[PDB]
Amino acid sequence: TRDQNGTWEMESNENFEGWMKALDIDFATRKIAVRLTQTLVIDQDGDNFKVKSTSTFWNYDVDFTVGVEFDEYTKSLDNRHVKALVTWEGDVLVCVQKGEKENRGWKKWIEGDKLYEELTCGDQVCRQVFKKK
Ligand SMILES: *C/C=C(\C)c1ccc(-c2ccc(N(C)C)s2)cc1
Repeated sequence: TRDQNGTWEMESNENFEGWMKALDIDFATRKIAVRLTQTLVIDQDGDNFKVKSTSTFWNYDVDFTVGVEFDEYTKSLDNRHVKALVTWEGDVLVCVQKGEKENRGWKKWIEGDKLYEELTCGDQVCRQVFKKK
């Protein structure tokens, strides 16, 4: 299924610190952030998405249309400019963020009642699993 609508509550988080380190996020932010449970809110209508990543420590929102490239500032994550594009590879939603960092982006897919996510940067991969609330 390509339907990722929902409020998604984290159940598993692996190598989140490695991904943050690959983005050069400062020590203090990384050490706090690695401890925290996350929520992902996805509002999807056709090709149009609004996505929110939240914890007690951050609230990062992005809107995009599948297949439409967009320039973005990564704001309170790492304050970089990238050229972003979200597409479907089968039923995997794939974001590539072109810019200073190689292999930068994310992937999301549904396995049952769960959303699986990869966050990638450089040679680091963070793997997460969320349950639908
Ligand atoms: C589909 C997933 C998206 C668009 C996403 C996931 C995770 C984040 C963030 C993780 C840490 C953040 N800070 C601001 C510390 S954001 C953003 C976007």
